[PDB]
Amino acid sequence: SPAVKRLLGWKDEEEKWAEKAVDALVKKLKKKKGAMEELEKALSSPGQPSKCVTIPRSLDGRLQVSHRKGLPHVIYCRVWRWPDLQSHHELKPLDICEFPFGSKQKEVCINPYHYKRVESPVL
Amino acid sequence: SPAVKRLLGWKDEEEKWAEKAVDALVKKLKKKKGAMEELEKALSSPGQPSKCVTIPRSLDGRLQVSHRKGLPHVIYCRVWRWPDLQSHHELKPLDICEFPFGSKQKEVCINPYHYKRVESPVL
DNA sequence: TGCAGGCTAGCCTGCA
DNA sequence: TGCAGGCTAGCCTGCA
Ligand SMILES: [Zn+2]
Ligand SMILES: [Zn+2]
Repeated sequence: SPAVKRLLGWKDEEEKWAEKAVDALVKKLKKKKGAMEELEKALSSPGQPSKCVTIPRSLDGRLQVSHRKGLPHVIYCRVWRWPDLQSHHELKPLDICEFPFGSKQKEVCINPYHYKRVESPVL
Repeated sequence: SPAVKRLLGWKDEEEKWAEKAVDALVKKLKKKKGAMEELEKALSSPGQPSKCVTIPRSLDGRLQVSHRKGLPHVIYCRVWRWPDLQSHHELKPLDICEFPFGSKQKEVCINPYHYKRVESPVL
């Protein structure tokens, strides 16, 4: 799929993994009208007020891509912002963000610009 | 698990696959009392009238073991009788067999002695 | 007890 | 349209 490569370029085994992660996000957001465009116009315009780009959330919270489970919001900020993003602990959400991680909504925002990075508040 | 090796010996990538198949059959039959013993006393006594050793059946019919889907009754006769067993077509069941493959029962007999081999009736 | 990971039934897709 | 296969949410387990 060219849309996967198209969105990927706007950012080894991790190189491969992010392709397989973006391919599943594209197959997810394709089903919802005006969503893959909304994510495109959000990874290109950085400071401008963006809307929510949301995939369904699991009972667990974790999203599995290519045999690796992990948090969806962490996974996409890891691709489109900080590959060294160690955990959900290093990611607070924006007030503009309607469906954040840690809300129990059956929709979760995968938008890497809807979450600002922080210093870990543990120990 | 030693019970897996214990049952396996009563019969490359196929060598590995049959271990992973017998490990899942053992974890399945362990849960049901007097079942793993019933399968042991059936792969050793060949001609003697054996009882049913049954695992639950899927909506599909297929059993997945180590990334490979396939028919449970085919899978176990492939381990404990004919590794060249090409398909369910080459396997008719015994009249003594209470839960055969092709009955729509939420239990299916994995007993390799409850099914006699045949010549394919197709084309 | 939060975190990580393995296994697979169900679901979806592609194919002759 | 029977047959094969890939992807994963849910489930289960092990661990400090
Ligand atoms: Zn949002
Ligand atoms: Zn039987």
